[PDB]
Amino acid sequence: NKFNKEISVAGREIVTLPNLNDPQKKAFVYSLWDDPSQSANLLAEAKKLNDAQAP
Amino acid sequence: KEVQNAFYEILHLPNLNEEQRNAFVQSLKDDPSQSANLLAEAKKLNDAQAPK
Repeated sequence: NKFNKEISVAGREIVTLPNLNDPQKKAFVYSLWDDPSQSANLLAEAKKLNDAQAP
Repeated sequence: KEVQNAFYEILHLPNLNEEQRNAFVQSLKDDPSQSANLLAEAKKLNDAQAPK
């Protein structure tokens, strides 16, 4: 339950990061499902990528 | 990649609250064979909870 909640919360944040493109979001989310123990690292990577793609 | 795609689409649905989204993800994990039914249920709930 803990991991499913973690990936649900992290996944929701990832898909709502406004500067990511759809393939980037989908790739992070697929990685989340494949290895939920990486949720914090994937969220952090996604946020950094999002910030580098700011207008 | 059917289960992964359903997970992705569930996470994208804007009008689910956190408890509802978490519950769908848990159900997907518990029985991935039901991905299409769960996604359809989630979509229905999403549309019913559109801001009015």
